Amino acid sequence: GGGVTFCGGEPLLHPEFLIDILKRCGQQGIHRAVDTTLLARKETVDEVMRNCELLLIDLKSMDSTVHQTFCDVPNELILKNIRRVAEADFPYYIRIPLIEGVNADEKNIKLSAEFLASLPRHPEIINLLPYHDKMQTPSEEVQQQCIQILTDYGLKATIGG
Amino acid sequence: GGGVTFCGGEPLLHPEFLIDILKRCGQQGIHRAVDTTLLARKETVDEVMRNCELLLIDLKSMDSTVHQTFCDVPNELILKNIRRVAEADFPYYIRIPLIEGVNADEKNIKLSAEFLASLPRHPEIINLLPYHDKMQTPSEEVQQQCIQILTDYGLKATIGG
Repeated sequence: GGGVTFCGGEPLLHPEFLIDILKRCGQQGIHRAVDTTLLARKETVDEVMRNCELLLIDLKSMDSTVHQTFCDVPNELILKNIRRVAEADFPYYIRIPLIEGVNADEKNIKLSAEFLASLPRHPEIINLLPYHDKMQTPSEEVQQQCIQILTDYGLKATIGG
Repeated sequence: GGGVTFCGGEPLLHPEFLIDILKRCGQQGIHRAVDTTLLARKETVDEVMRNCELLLIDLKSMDSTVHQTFCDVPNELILKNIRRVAEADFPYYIRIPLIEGVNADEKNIKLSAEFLASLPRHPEIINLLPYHDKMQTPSEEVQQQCIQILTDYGLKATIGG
């Protein structure tokens, strides 16, 4: 059936507007997914959850320095938000844009798995999105190794959206 | 920055509502993308284009029988809509969920390329989305062969979203 998705940072800079549109979509029976990666305020995350079906959060790196370099923001808030959604027992997806040279190392993926596995509710799915365009596309071998790691920690993972 | 995306068939069953939400998002400066794959009426496609930044259309198969089997609809309208957007000189993306056993054959991809290449405006990008879950994930070799075909016809293509 599809639905509506809000992605990225910009929608979150219009939080009252976002909630209004989400409410309108709910009335029309349209499925709603919202990227809350960069949402600063916990009351807003709570209100978004009251007005959608699914949260989407990017987990680009467990290394805050890598995260700051590529996202212009540290990861402390991202991790807090993932924990908050998990503790709310609310459905969420985790997306990991997978970039050889940035975040496809065994260490990062294991730290990611350990964080997620420890949460009281796991993600519905973890989407590994191989980079296509150092920053290189991870090999098929690396991609599958990442899937295996996540699977080994009891998490559900796939390549692609 | 991200933005809002409407995907799938359901939003298109509420066309007046869709246009209203698109208008509201435009006022707030939010980028808008709309999946118009299944839009029946040309006046609605035109109105959607007046109220968004980008169209998204799925091209699952050039074989209408394959399309009917997997989508419960023939592809005649899908092809008409792609032509209409192209003739309107409006930005669009084409998505091809790429499934070994359904649509990753050289014939289908070549027919797809020939159709798209012939249009007065090409897609901004063609996203090949390999199936993960006969219906099998296409091999790395097949994926790259599909990219090469599209590239050979002068089209811009990539693996993943």
